[PDB]
Amino acid sequence: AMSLENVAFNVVNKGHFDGQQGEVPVSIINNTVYTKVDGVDVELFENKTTLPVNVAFELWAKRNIKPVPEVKILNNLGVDIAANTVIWDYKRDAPAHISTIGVCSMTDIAKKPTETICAPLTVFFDGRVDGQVDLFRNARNGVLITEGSVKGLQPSVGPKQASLNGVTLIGEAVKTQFNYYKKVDGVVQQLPETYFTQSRNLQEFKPRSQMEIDFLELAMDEFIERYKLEGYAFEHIVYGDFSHSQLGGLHLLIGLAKRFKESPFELEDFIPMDSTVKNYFITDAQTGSSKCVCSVIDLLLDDFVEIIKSQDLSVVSKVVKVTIDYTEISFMLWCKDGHVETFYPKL
Amino acid sequence: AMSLENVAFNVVNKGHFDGQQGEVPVSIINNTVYTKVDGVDVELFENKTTLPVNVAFELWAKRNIKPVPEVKILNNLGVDIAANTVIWDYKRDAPAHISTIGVCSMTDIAKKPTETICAPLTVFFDGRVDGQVDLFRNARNGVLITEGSVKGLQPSVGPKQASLNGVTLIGEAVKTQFNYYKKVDGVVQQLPETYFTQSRNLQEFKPRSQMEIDFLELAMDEFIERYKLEGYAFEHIVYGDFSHSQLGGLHLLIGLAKRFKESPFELEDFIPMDSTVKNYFITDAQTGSSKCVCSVIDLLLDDFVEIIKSQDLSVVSKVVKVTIDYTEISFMLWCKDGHVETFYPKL
Amino acid sequence: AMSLENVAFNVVNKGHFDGQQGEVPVSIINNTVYTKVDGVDVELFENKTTLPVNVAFELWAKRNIKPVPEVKILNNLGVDIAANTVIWDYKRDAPAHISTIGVCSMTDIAKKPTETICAPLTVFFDGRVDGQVDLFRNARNGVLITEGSVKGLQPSVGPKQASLNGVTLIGEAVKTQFNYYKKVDGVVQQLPETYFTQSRNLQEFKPRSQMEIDFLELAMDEFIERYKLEGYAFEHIVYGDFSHSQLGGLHLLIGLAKRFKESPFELEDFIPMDSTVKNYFITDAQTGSSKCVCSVIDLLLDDFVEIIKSQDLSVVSKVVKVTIDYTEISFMLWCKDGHVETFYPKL
Amino acid sequence: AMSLENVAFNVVNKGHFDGQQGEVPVSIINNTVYTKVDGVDVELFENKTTLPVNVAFELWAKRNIKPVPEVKILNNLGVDIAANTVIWDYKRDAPAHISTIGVCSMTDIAKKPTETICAPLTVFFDGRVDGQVDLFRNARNGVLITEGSVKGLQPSVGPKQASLNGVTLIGEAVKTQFNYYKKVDGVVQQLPETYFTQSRNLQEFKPRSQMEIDFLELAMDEFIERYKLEGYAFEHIVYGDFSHSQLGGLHLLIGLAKRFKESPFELEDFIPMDSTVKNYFITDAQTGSSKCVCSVIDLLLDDFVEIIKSQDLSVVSKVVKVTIDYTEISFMLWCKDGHVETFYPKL
Amino acid sequence: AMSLENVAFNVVNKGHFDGQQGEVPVSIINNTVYTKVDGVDVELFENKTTLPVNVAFELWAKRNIKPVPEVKILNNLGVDIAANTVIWDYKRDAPAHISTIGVCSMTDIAKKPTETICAPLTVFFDGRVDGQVDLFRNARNGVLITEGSVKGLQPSVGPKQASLNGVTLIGEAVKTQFNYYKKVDGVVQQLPETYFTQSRNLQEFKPRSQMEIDFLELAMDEFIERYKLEGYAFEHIVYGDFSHSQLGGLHLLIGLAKRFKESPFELEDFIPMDSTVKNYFITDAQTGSSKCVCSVIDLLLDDFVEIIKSQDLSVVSKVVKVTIDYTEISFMLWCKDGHVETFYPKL
Repeated sequence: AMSLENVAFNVVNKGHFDGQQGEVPVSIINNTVYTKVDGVDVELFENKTTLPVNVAFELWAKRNIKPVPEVKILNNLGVDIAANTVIWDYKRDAPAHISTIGVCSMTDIAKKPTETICAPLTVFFDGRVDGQVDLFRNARNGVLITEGSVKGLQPSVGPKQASLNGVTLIGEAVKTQFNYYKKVDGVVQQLPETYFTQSRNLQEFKPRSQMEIDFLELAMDEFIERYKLEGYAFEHIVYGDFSHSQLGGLHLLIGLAKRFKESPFELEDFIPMDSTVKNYFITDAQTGSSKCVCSVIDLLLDDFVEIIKSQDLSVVSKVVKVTIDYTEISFMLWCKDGHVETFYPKL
Repeated sequence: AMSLENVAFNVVNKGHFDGQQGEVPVSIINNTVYTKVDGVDVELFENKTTLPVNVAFELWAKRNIKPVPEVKILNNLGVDIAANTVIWDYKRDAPAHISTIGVCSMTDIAKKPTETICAPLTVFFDGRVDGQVDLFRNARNGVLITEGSVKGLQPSVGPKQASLNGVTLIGEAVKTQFNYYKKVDGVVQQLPETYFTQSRNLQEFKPRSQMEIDFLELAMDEFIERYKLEGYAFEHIVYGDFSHSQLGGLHLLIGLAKRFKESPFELEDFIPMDSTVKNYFITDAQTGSSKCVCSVIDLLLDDFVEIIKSQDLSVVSKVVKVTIDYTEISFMLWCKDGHVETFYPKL
Repeated sequence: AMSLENVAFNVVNKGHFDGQQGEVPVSIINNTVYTKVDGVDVELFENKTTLPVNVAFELWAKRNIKPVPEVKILNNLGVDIAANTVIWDYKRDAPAHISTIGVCSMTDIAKKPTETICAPLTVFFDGRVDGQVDLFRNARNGVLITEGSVKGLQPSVGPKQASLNGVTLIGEAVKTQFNYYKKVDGVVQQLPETYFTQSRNLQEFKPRSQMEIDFLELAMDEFIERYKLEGYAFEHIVYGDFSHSQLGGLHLLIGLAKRFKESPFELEDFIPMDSTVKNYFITDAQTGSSKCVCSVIDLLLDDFVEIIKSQDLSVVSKVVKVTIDYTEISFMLWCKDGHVETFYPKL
Repeated sequence: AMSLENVAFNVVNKGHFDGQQGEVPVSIINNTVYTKVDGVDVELFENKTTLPVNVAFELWAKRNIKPVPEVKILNNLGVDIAANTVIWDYKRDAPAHISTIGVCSMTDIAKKPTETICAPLTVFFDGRVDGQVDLFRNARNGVLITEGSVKGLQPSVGPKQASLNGVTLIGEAVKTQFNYYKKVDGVVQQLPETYFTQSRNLQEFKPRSQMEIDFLELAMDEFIERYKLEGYAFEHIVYGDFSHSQLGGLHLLIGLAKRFKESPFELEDFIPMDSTVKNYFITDAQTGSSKCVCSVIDLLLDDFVEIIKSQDLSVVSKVVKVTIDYTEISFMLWCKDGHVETFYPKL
Repeated sequence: AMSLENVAFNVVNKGHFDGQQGEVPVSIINNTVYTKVDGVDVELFENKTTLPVNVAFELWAKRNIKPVPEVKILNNLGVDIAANTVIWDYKRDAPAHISTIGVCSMTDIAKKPTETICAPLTVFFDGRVDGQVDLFRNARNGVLITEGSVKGLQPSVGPKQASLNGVTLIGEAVKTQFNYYKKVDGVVQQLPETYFTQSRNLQEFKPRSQMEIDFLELAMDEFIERYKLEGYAFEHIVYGDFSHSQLGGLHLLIGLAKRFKESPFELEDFIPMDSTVKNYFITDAQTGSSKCVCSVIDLLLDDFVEIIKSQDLSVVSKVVKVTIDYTEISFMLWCKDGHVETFYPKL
């Protein structure tokens, strides 16, 4: 039987819900869950979601603590709901999906993914859990992830990294590379060929290729000449211009990291969530240059160089469609006199 | 096995906690408890107390639903806590006592009344529950109530009425008259002789003696002459004076009912709780006469007549101590030329 | 000197702030003020305003408890603020004015009415308080009320009733009729000749003239013939039409009381506030006839008859402006073939 | 056409209110504004102010995003309100002024600065906006800032730095130095000659002169001898004494940074707001030396040296008035035997 | 005398309550205390406790600002309440004890420690306050701390560090080493011989012995070969195993700091409170190794090697009881073939 006190007992004894028996005193005040330890109140959970505090507490205690795809990947694949698990969104401090299957009586729309209400929805299946591969095989719309290969389905190799308790990492002791499968209306889809965002963070940016190491260590002109990027506007697209009141270019995360190690500045993440492309209110503290909305994507610099070289520079103004993170991303390309003026992700 | 969902299931199915097994979905939002009935949220409880909402909900679901002494009686007896039950205060919309014994893990200071922490406290025992008379016999400080007589203890006959689910009544199908026993520091006390307030309500006042029937039906002068109350200031201290801006007298509830029948007015209960003496902000809508602090006691008119006749009229000013509801009530008496000027309960 | 605990002590001991010394323990949880009486929490005040809970509690404890003009009268006279007092609006359950003078440190814009910030504001002065008449004489914009006459100023006789602790009444033991004075930009104004709303309530409606007694007792036709109202659409304006799905007429409170005494119905006061003209969502429970916006004014039936008999009765459609409660009220008049079609207050 | 949904649309698409057309779904729960992005709720704004959540959200979305004077400068100049803009106070996380002009219908006291209610207030005008210089010329009380020079008024050169989106910076790509003008009762004032606070923070302290570089790098005695500050108590005033339980001196921010480089410590900003002089509860983690109220000012070390050399050493104890940030700052000076004992800003 | 406004005045002018006279305007909105400074609201306190906001604000303003034992020491010693002071728990952001003596009228159970209600409780006495040593001498259950020696009682030397305004430090300018005394039921106890935890922090870890310096600087194998720790499983117990999905060992804080220097990781403090043994949800960002519950204790490395060498290495499995911080800590010891398998604090 599911009880708030049992959930709190599991949290205080194991850090998350593990299906153990036991109760613990609980107080609920002002969107916060408290438990009494030695006659003194200790906070267990602060509700940051729009759900009721007890419902959110139960959903958070039942979050998946194995490595899972970043919620941006699930969004791009159209996942509506997860089967028998909770994907916690650590960017929003909330559950990734509004409804559940077989998790919480206050949010379940079904107990099993095989029920009728779930058929039109794209269900997330985890092949690491026994029986979920067969559930996906019988399901109408859904997305499957496995560590290895499943019989009779062609895998799509996903990102190297995954999310584990809200920290994104490429696994060494754990497998974070999954094979992705998708079915729409009963027919197994063939996922497109895509680039993947590196999901790196600005403050602890770490290079993942020799080219990124050079970009961080070298100066502008040396890097531009070493990789033959003379006609590709890297000094504006990637390095960023800080000479005018309006900030120029600066659409790759690695350029932001370069500037940050050079001189710190602050990003206003005015839509805090997980996306392939993020928009920031960027103020440069050294110069005062600023831009209200600056679209930033964190690609591997090698991949972005490949994309920028694979473009036709004869056009003046066009929209480039790049498949990144299993989704189509629109880039505006401006070329003049055989060289590009800007190349930024569209809004 | 104690759980919020189980408490809510008991409330939904039986109206109060009965110790049945089962669970229902619960939502807690803004000091309110909701449950899902056929996909929509139905409010079960609104926390009016200073306790956390879930704690207050559990305490309210476990209130005693048998006839119990009014909380004013328990207060006058010095009851600190009830043994293995919750006395709900329906005037404050809150539990009558701040701690419990063997009721709620968030508010219990002990599981049994025999614990050491309970020894200095005056515990309330209910002789209608098996084993409580022996618990009282072994207890150090406590108050016992029984339907009948217990061997070796002299009863104190209590009020005729009791409280049942928040409505005060003199029982016909149920017994509402109790025998009261009290122990202080291990020695059985002798409760004093007292009058009891009638706990009547202004809006639905009903007479309970022939004299009260006469008081309601007759006019002033004929009632005064029929009971020889000529020298006892009844026309001021009972009927009320409405000729000046400051309201005069009007200290008996029956006088309030008399005035209310002919002309309704406004009572502001600025300290809403249960007391032998109540203080009201009274404004008379017919005349505009008003008084900020009008102390009101609801005695049987016969008892008040007995009290007023048993007074010494030779004094000019003195404080009269009357035992009402097992407590000492101070009355201010003003006598002039051998007749009463005022007789009102002190503050 | 001013403290929340002292305010609570005054409320507990006197029902309102009286400037007595003493403190009492206070708790503030969820827009509610609690005090501890015998180890138990008793609610003193629930904040229904948009102010902070402690500020609202202090303002409510310092409300005027003498008879005062109704809030609608002060609004029509342009009163912005009261001098050294709080006018509590019992319709809104909030202070009538947003700033104070010499009342609350969290709300005062000045300590005295004579300061410069108060000069452009219309201040309310109470001649029953010593010195306020001279303050008004020196003030630039203000409104003065007195019981009697002041030297050198021509009174405007106000309504018969006033408000005392939130109950409207014509005073007998206390004087509720005031003389009104108004100064604009330093020059004493001449208040217009006006009608006054009776401020009566629907459920407990009392006639104030023989004509209203006849209206309540007689049937329609006898009343119409007795007062020669044959060409004045009293069938529609006053009595109300309940034959169509859309409710007809019914713009006088006495008509609503007439309908209510025989068949109760539902009023939705969707703008709960004090005004000369009230708008209600009327649903007639007997017939189902309903109207979303039904403007209602509570005039004395004699005065409304006088108004309706002073109309031209020849033009087809016009707006007639009547001075009621010191303000101009627009009525739409429809006349056809020399008789009134409808006559309702404009929105 | 002002609307909460339109404000949220502007925030979602541009990070601030820009006047674009569009709507997004909005939820308001518990002083937080949420919008729905792809079926999940994303928090846009958390209300930290005393205003209603929607009002605060609208005011925050309409904050000035160009460089503006720091809030303390405006406070020292007596600015009551800004004309047609919102100055956001990022220290308090709230609007800098309580009323607006032509910004929000819930907080506006006027639509244009030329209205009568604004005349007694000191309005803030921004010369970078067309028409505001003329508005200031016509205004009775106001403060004007311009990038350049206005015809017929003598500028007062302001601080080098300004605030831009809540980060203080000396602008390179944008101009952050303003000319200040002030009118009182219609007459153009002559602003005093003042020092300016450097508005630096502890963690990222940077020198702004060769003397500060020496102070950060040199040892105590080396610096004292190099700049001949032998009789000026720098070892107590600036460096700070950490030998007793009560912390000694340490009234300049550069000294705090000097100590912080060696051993970090705790600053408790118990009045979090912007002011020329800040009071901190300082506990030194290395030694345990602490002081409850440590007044700190961030002057350029050169300017403070000039101030302390400009003093008269013969007096024993006097109050020194220094004009800093357009306001008078009282310093307490103690001298003994012709040398300074202590020199701290008064409380 | 005790007022919320006076408490706020003391906080504004002194940073804490000092018993100065004065009042300041206060607003209370949503568990936050605001004061008005120059017409704008500045937040003074945000309530993080389960108490009412004003009660918590008063308790926080009256916290002890002198060095005090860490609340874990008081908990292990059984302290129920402090005498005439408030111990603030900065881990919980709440008062360390639920009741007070002579502090706050809303939370006091007595005014003096000598009253009867306090007799069965273990009261905390501070010998640095005059009269408290005598109060402890007369008390029945209590704990005493003094800087020096008291006549006729054998001291127990406490930890080197204490807490000062929420920061733990070994005092140089102030004494943080206390002598501890304890009485149970009137008889002076003899405290056991104990180890003490170092209370150090992960991110700013500092070695406090030559052995810890070597542990931080050396490599694993070099350190093990020194100090002769070959048969004591330090590789697992102290350094931590990061090769499997489940994190191995890592039960000493110094090992956490060692790993953190080379590669930062995530600690989830799911029970945030002060304790001798802490449980963390640790996920290693470099490898992905993680463990839901990691018992961590911050002992001096010398003390820990002494404990582990003091063990009987012939048993296969047993529970070792170590007295740390005046409490018994159970360690599970696993040994095979005469060498340790693992040695972790029991959970």
